[PDB]
Amino acid sequence: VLPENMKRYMGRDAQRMNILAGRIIAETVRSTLGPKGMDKMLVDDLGDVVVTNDGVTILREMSVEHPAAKMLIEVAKTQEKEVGDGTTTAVVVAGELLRKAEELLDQNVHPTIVVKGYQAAAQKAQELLKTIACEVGAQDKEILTKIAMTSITGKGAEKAKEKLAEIIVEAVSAVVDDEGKVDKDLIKIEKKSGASIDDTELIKGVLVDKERVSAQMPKKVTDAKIALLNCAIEIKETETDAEIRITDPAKLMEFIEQEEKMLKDMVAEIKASGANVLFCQKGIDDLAQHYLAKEGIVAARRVKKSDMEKLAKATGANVITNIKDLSAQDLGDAGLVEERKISGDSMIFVEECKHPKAVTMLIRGTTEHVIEEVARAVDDAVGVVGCTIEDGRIVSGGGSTEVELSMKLREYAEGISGREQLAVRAFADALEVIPRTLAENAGLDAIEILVKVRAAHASNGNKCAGLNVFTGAVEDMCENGVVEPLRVKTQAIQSAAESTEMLLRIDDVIAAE
Amino acid sequence: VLPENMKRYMGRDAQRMNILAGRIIAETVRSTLGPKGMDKMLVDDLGDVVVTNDGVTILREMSVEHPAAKMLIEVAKTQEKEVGDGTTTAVVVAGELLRKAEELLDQNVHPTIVVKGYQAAAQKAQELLKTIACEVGAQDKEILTKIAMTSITGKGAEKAKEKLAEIIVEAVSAVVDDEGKVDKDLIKIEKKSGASIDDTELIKGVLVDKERVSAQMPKKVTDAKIALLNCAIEIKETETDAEIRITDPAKLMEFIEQEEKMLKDMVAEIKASGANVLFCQKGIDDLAQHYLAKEGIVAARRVKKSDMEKLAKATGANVITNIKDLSAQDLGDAGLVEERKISGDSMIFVEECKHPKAVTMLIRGTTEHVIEEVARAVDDAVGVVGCTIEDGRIVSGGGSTEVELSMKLREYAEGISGREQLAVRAFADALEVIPRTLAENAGLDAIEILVKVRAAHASNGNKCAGLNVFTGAVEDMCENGVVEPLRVKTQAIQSAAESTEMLLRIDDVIAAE
Repeated sequence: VLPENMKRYMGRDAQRMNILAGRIIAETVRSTLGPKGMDKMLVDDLGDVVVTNDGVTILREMSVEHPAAKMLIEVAKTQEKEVGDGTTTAVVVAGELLRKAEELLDQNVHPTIVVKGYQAAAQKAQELLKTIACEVGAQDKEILTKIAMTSITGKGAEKAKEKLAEIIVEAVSAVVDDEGKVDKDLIKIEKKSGASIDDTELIKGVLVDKERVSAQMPKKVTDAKIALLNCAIEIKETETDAEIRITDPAKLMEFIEQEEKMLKDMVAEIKASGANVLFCQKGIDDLAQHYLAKEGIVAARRVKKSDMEKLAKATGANVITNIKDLSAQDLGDAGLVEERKISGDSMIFVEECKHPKAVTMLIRGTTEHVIEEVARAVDDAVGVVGCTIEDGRIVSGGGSTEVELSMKLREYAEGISGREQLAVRAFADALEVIPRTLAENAGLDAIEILVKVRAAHASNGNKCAGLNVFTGAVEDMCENGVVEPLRVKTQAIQSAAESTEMLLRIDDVIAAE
Repeated sequence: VLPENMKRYMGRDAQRMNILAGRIIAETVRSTLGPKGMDKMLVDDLGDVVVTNDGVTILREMSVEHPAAKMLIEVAKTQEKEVGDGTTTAVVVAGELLRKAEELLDQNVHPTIVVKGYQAAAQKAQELLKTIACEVGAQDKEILTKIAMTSITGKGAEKAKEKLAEIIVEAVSAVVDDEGKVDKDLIKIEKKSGASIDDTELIKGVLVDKERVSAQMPKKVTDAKIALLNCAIEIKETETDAEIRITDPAKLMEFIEQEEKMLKDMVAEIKASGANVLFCQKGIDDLAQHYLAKEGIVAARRVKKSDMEKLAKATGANVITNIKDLSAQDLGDAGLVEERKISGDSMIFVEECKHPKAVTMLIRGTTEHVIEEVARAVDDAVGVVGCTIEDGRIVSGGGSTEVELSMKLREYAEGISGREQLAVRAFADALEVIPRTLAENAGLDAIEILVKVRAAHASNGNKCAGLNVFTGAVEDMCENGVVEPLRVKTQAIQSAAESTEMLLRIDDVIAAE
């Protein structure tokens, strides 16, 4: 029936082969999983080198032969399209989940039961997460400082964790407005090597990496009135083609003086507004700079269009098209506009804004690489503070959730009884991989840590436990402000289970040669 | 350095390959392990068929290619030479033990620790077995009947388990003499299809499958005096070559009458002893049968030399070489010697012996195959009764030992602490394979049974639990007389651990191509 050369596996042979292939891949990528996960270096037959942690990338680049291994590759791609993250997690968890599930099959527990038990326990797991979650004041000063400081600790920047935690909480709180949605676009990160980390600071305003275009401009302006124009301050010309037809010598002068008046009127109007700072999107003719300078007006030219819009938002200036439309109500306020040297380079500071909706955090450090990591550290601190502001729920980490779930699910298992309890029992036992690889990747005794932690948790409670990989001992997770959003864990479970259910649904595998 | 063609694996690659090969073999044979283990049919390239359960045989016959698989074959052979049994057990247990041990290696627990923890827990396991063992009266009538009856139940012969349990306990108790060593050689098993199992019985004597050689012999003898001779009752001749040299006609008669007297004197002497039964090892001339018959003496000829010795032991007759040495003190006693037809065939019954040291259990049944299985059933009942008579210790089965050990070892683990506790913890977790495969091979829910049993055991106690595969529910193991010798379990652990220690000691594998 089939072309000679085609190969086929069926029943328990199809199952054995498929599972085994998937498992081996899982063992290959699992070494990247987690905060303490490491990376791989893949050098193709051409010499190109890729160093990554991404499961898809590793699997996409490698050259697989086995059909069963090629079919699993599709799983990794669908995981990326659907959810984005959890590629490595889903493969590793899916493998163990399938392995433990097959142990039930060998016991003669119908796969419809195993899959149902997992579904049921998985849905109940989300409820338990919502139940054990510790509710907090979204804008609580003290707890916020713990989130911030907890992130900063264990990094080069820890030397000034107190000041940094302060500025970070304040920056988010300012731009968030209501309680709350945050747009991290209103918090700029400028990093310039020089000084130390102690010099880092928050600026309730903006730090632009530009200079005052002309030398003759004032070096200091107080109570500045900033103007934001996007139209070029040049001699406008009609869209329709035009040309002057001179017929008398009197006109040679007539037109020259006409263009001079137009140019002077332009500049004169800007001054008439009371503006002492002007940001133009297009060009500024040299002569215009000269008059601007003589009027003690500070000007900037050739500003990016996207920057013109960021400048409007930050400074609170209204972009006007026609000068005719400009009014005092369109002017923005800055408490201070000053030229400062930072690591020698000249930069402009717009600081002491009344109630800025965009702030900048100028980072200092003894090295480029240092300020880069400090920037990453803050990107996270803003992130986690944002998570708590939108979802006033927090939860202990160090695999505390999975332990709570394992306990309660075991009791629930007993309530249900029958074969279905075995399926719910296996789900609870499967959850232990998290604790297992947390301490394994950390280089802690996985067996001993789990025994000590679980015991300590059962005694001291929920907010007096977890694993502290840094000190290698139980602690107070709450006191140490070591918390993550519930959404992290909830979404992880959801996407993870939906992938496992797809695999569990397959009862027939037909792979061509 | 090495000849091109040679292949080498080292470090974690040598370890991965070796473990994996061993594991796959273990999965192949594990389906035979246990009371509910099944058999395999192996048909070589020649057509020969072997159906066995033996691990060595299966592995010896199969044609392996992989060097690592060939090296494991040596394990199976050494297991046979050293201990005999536990070939399949040792391979299967050794595989899982190695797998669980490698999980510790990945956690960075020095293999010297893992091996030590197993050794320590294994030695402690033997102590715990001696501690939990329930001591009983070696010759307790009632408990003995439970051992007997428990064996018989669930077999074709169960219809008469009460009578059979009675005869079996009595047979062993009689031949054991002191308390106690038993020689199963004193309990003969004769099986002849015909009648039913209800007709089975014990005979305090012997049942020989022979006939009375001559028709004219008495058909019934009371208070019989049995003689056991090994010398032939013929005309003796000198070792040195001799010949009669007749020189007178008077001698032709002289010698004839001389040989007649010698022959008559022989026979006359036997009668003179008061013997009415005679067992001769060699031949009996027809004329001798005639006189023996006329004297109402029963005789048997051409008896096996080994049978002559069994006849001496059983009947309590003393084998004499020269008739001159025979005396009344050499005579044996039998309460009855009678010819009976059993399934038509004629057999001799030596029954109603005073205090027989050898008994026979005549088995009846509607089929040959039935009486054969009944014989096996008794061979076991005698065995287990023998185990209890020599070691007045018994213990609950159904994996009760391993559960007790798992509990106590876990506490001991906590006492020791450190990494060593993880090794002792893994040993305790490894013990669960027994419960796992007991219910798996039985077709019971392995997970659910274990949960129910352990809980029930923790509540009802030690003698109110175990698994009862027959009813598929907890029971009272003691009330049901479902016990095994401690020696079974103790030796199993000892031999098993010594094989595992050999594997654990290997840190270098060098296999040629």
